[PDB]
Amino acid sequence: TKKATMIIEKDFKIAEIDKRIYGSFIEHLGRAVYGGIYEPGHPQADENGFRQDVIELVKELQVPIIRYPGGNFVSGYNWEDGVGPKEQRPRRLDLAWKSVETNEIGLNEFMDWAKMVGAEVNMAVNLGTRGIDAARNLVEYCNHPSGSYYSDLRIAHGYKEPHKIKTWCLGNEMDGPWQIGHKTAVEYGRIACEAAKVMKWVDPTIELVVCGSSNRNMPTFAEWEATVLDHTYDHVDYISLHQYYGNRDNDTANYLALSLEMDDFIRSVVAIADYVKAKKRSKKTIHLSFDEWNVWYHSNEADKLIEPWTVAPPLLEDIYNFEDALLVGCMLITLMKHADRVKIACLAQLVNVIAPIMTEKNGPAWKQTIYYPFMHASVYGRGVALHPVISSPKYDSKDFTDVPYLESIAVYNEEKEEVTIFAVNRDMEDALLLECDVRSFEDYRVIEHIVLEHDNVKQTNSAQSSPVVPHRNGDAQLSDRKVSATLPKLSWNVIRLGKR
Ligand SMILES: *[C@@H]1[C@H](O)[C@@H](O)[C@H](CO)[C@H]1OS(=O)(=O)O
Repeated sequence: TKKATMIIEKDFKIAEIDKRIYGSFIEHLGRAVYGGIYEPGHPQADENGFRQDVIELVKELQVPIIRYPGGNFVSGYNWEDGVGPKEQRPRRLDLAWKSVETNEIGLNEFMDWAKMVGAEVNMAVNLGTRGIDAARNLVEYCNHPSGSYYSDLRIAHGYKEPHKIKTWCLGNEMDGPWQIGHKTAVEYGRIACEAAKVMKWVDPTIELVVCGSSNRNMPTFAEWEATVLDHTYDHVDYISLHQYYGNRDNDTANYLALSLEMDDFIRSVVAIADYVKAKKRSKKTIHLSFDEWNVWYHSNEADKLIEPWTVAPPLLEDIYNFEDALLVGCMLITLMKHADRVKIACLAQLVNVIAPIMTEKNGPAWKQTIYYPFMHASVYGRGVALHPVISSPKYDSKDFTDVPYLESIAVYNEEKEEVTIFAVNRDMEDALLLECDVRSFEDYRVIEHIVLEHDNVKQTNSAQSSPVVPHRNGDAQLSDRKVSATLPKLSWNVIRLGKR
């Protein structure tokens, strides 16, 4: 064993957590929609063709906001193609994913699905092949009550009450040479500025996300964000950032350190926002939408065998293992550590596509390994993120020095009189004996200690069996104003405290 200490001080706060950091994302990609949320033949389909089993699995994650309809897809998409009578909806070539899109689901049916899972929708506008006229028309269609052509058209399409969508994305990551209608930072900043203005003139209640770089390795990384914000600052509310991780080298110790990079990356994008704030002399603070994050790598070879121009190909179907769940847990803790400036985040994506929920045609829906830490973070991670002051043993890996074995944060919920400690032990060999100073939480007791662990980091779940599942046999105990807990080697831990 090794020892680590953490102070849990009520009055050393980061910020209230915005629940939208537990968001997700559904794109018209692979089986996320067709065979994912929507499967008319299925024994568990509802009156509208939505799979009830998927609905219950999303509800259990308590996802507050879902980005839709893309993603790379949106940059070539015409929103009118997906509304009104099905017979008039055209079949399209989706150039993003080289698929035929039938438009059998469009925005009004997605809104119906979102209402059944209790999520708001973070709606994206196309700024690839389209521009400012389509952006104002879509906001009017969705949000204007009545008495104009596009509002009355929504009513005629069967949706009397406006959708009242709060948060919109200005395009999708347009910086990449593989994007439909790629734009330079100046071209994107200009069209995003002019789109943002007309959107807000239709509905001043909305807020806007301007798109950051596709990834931190782009040649234009950081330059992009600074230029785009220079063009848009007065008209927008968030800047996005995106990250995927993978373990292509089978190096568990280096893999689990990657959240340290995520931490730096968030601090960098915050710095850019605050540079442009100062350059503008603005009183407004721009926050971050971490609107794509996950592990993604396992399905890369399988995707190469998919022929173009099929309907609902099985793209991006990673099957996650236990170490992947540990890294997801470290990523969630990293989001909470930045609750002051990361207000929205989207686990990319929610069903089938690099997803915590997987489905089988005419068959079961099941929870991936990564479902569990996400569920725990969403369910028990509402409240105020506290500033951690930690003394942990550390290790070096290929790409990282001084990696703490302990990754942890506490979240205080004053209304529930609860404190939740999220902790990963990265150690591949030894348990960590965690001692938490809880002097500032008088009359708190341990409620529970949840552990996600498995002897085999490569073990996956499947429709037939779930060997990687949480248990409640964690030994956390409160004695003399100190919580002592054994964190097993390679484990995710949720130590819940409450006033009793
Ligand atoms: C990020 C995009 O917005 C998505 O369409 C996609 C899958 O989540 C990601 O882009 S990438 O070009 O696949 O990395």
